[PDB]
Amino acid sequence: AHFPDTPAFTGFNAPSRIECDIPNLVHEGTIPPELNGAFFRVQPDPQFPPRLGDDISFNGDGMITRFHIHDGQCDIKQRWAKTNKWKLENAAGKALFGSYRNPLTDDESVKGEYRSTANTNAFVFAGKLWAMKEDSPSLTMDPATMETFGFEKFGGKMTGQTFTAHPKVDPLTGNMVAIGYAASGLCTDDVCLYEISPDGELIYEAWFKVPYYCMMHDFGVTKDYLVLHIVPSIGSWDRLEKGLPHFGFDTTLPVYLGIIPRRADLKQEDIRWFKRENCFASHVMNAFQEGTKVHVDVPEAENNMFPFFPDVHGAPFNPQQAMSRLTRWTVDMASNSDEFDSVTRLTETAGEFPRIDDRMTGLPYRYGWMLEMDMKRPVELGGFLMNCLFLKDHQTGAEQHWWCGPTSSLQEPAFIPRSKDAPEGDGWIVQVCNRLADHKSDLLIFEALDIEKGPVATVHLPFALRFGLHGNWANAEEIGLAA
Amino acid sequence: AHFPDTPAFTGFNAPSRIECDIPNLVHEGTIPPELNGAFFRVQPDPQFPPRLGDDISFNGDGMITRFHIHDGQCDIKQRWAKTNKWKLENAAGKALFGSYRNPLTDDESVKGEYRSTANTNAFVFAGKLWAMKEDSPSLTMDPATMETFGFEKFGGKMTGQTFTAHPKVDPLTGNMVAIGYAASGLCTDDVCLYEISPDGELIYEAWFKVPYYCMMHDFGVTKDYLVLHIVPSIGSWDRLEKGLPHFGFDTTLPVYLGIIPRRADLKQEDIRWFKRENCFASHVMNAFQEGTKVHVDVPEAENNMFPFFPDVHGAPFNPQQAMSRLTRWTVDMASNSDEFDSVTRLTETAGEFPRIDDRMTGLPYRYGWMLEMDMKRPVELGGFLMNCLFLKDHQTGAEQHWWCGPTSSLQEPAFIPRSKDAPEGDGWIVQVCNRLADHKSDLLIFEALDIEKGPVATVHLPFALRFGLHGNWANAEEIGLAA
Ligand SMILES: COc1cc(/C=C/c2ccc(O)c(OC)c2)ccc1O
Ligand SMILES: COc1cc(/C=C/c2ccc(O)c(OC)c2)ccc1O
Ligand SMILES: [Co+2]
Ligand SMILES: [Co+2]
Ligand SMILES: [Mg+2]
Ligand SMILES: [Mg+2]
Repeated sequence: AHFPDTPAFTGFNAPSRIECDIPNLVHEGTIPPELNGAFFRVQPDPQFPPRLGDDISFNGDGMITRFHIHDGQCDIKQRWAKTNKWKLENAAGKALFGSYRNPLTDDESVKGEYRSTANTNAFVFAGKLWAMKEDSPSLTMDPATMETFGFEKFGGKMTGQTFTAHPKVDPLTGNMVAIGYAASGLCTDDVCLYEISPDGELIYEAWFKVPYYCMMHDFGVTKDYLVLHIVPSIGSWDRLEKGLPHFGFDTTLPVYLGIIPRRADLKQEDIRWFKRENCFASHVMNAFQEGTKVHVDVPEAENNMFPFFPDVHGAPFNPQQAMSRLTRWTVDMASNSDEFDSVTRLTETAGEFPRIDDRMTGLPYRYGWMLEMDMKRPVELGGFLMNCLFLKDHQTGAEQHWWCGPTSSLQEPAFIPRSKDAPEGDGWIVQVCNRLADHKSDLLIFEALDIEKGPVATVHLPFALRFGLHGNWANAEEIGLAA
Repeated sequence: AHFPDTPAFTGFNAPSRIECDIPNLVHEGTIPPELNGAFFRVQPDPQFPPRLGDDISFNGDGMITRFHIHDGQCDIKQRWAKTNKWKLENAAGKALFGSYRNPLTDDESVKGEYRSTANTNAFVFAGKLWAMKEDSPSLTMDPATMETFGFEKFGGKMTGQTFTAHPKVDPLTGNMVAIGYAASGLCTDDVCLYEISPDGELIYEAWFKVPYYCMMHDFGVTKDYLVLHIVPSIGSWDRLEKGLPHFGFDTTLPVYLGIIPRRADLKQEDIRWFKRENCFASHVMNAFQEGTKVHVDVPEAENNMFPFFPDVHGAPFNPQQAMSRLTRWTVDMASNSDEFDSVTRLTETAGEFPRIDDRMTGLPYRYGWMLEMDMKRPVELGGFLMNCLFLKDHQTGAEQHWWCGPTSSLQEPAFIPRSKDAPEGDGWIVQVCNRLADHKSDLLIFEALDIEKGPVATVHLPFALRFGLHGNWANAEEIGLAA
């Protein structure tokens, strides 16, 4: 394959496209013998060169990595998420879909097809592996064989066109809670709220509209509510016609937080929109209720964090204003005005990729993990450099940091509970480490509440993973692997 | 897996064990559209840590790499050669066989099993892929699926215990010509000569004895003769009982060249042994007859080339005396004495891994390729450093060199003929290049008689191959791949 000689395809961003199997990877330390299950993660990875001769990282085809941990060892199985795009381009031997979220650049032969790369999350629910991309229904796969099933439209009960890559699981019911924005077509202001039973059936689909179309990448869920931030990374057909990236950031638009009842009978009038001054937030650590209030914790930045989705008025990217810090947004459903109740920075540590013990989804909670950017650490070989694992204790305020060293960077952590009813945070953290000087990757295993001593086990891969997005652990009994 | 922290298992020698599939590898330059077939090669690669807690490179399990070149692109498929050793240890989840060629160190549960790692050649013949190791019958595999069949004993017609890793194909008949030393048991002085028809049937097996047991790794074949050098890398049960490496080099023993008739009715008395002073030679570029004379071209060194098979009298390894240079050994079957007719150095270039256009096997020939060690080139990051591809023209004497640069090394080349009846050397050379600074490998494609301009195509693998031994190209129609 002849790939472009541009930053998105060279160095750490070289195409990999490895499908492989390796049991009993070389490792150091002690893999806890309690672990019996697998950690799934996804990397964008282009099957074919881009039609345009350049592209962005978020547009690569989804390649799924599974780390099966059992009997004190770690195995890897890596397979493509065989979206309709993947299958059509594989059959044609060339790229047919074009630029990111831009149907105007597709070959006429794929007009009207789902454009999904399934490249943003690898999630486990209802016995299936979900390979997810927010512009289409989710792909599903067999979590044991990692064969692909197809797109999940819930027996025709789903009429929205899209499905999130950030599903939540409500611990009170076991339901998956999801959204789908641009639900009636590209750049529309319609959004769907979905709840899926543990058995994989769509319980309900509720439609509503938002203040303006924008990237609704993540959200929060509480007992009673969908918690939906409205942040002005905006897109338009006009932008696409002019050849611009789909999204661009508008510093002049307000930010909203919508509180949407989790009810099949939802009506537009039941929603409250709270309003604040312009800022940037993408991911949600967790949300929960307290009396008549709703709290949501997000990494907040002063300005845009996506340099490839540039300032719509032509401003150059500002790296310092892109620094995000975990911040609690509080709104009161009994308040008179549309103002936030409070905005409170929870740490001075800069970070992203926030995670929790997911059994606390929607509940008051004590622990949060993040990828941290410590600009004061040496780097002995641009972009965001995520060089630490970070743990925050909301009860005492204590913070823990682990630095991966001067030639490495880190990918998103994932929490593994010790058992169904273990206390919050009783378990382990796994995460990929980019060993940039060795052009390879490790899987690190930490004791989740004691990270400053470093990982208790380091699993070496004999090749490099690419930049990853989101990933999750599932116990073996949830994914058809051995007891 | 917990592997030892020793040189044979770290750095470039880290275990890999990757089984994978990747079509349409990222590449540069122009892959000739004439190419339709595959290049097979093998790397020792340990499935499990060694029982002893250390080992040598030559004892790793055979991992087979196939580069399928077609339609101007290159695909890779890599699979284990599933020897009986591989299968037994896989089932047990641990190493059961011990040190190199040392049955005294095996677990009692595998007493009497073939110890083969099938790690020395990946050869194509009679529609099968041969994964070869000189201490046992050859393994065979499906060249298209790269599944394993098992050990080839030719319907019971083979009674020798061993089969070479350096088979030759006689262009006059299409027969495979092979030997098997230590044919009646470990360290015995019996050798078998085998010829196999193009249909895969054993034509004949002829037994004889050699002057002393030693590593009979390679050999030559002419129209009338097996040409067998006797070089004193010797082994013994006594060495094994004392815990020494199986082989050690004895500088005090003579070197012989045996001329053995290629005949099923062979008798010991039909053999001529020519004798010369001590030296080291392992591989054979080619052998051929001229009147009553036999010529064989080998890389000759003053002393031992295997530091892990040390001098039997305790001398430290001598790197300078291990430098090998292509040398023609000539003997005359009509001569009165046992002296060589001539010993003539053919180049001052130091090199090994000699190859020819294999259609000239056993015939007078013009071209030879080697891996070259140019000690005068910069190395910007011990062992042999093979840093050039080398081509020798026996007709004019001309020499060509291509240097892979200061941070790379090279593996064995293989010649690809343009067509069945193209002139000698009309075709291409393929070879793996170790990109040591990038911790990855390339496959290089050269115009076979014009190498100084560099490869015409460079295929990038997104991971590193390990040290390889021998490999071969086969046209697609010979290995069940598409026309
Ligand atoms: C600062 O917030 C982060 C965001 C992201 C990516 C979001 C994302 C959005 C849309 C996509 O279509 C997509 O597809 C791959 C990805 C990654 C890391 C972060 O820290
Ligand atoms: C200097 O001659 C060379 C020899 C070799 C290896 C021979 C070999 C011998 C016995 C084995 O059992 C084996 O198993 C892996 C390998 C490799 C490169 C060279 O240049
Ligand atoms: Co995300
Ligand atoms: Co050899
Ligand atoms: Mg269904
Ligand atoms: Mg047979």
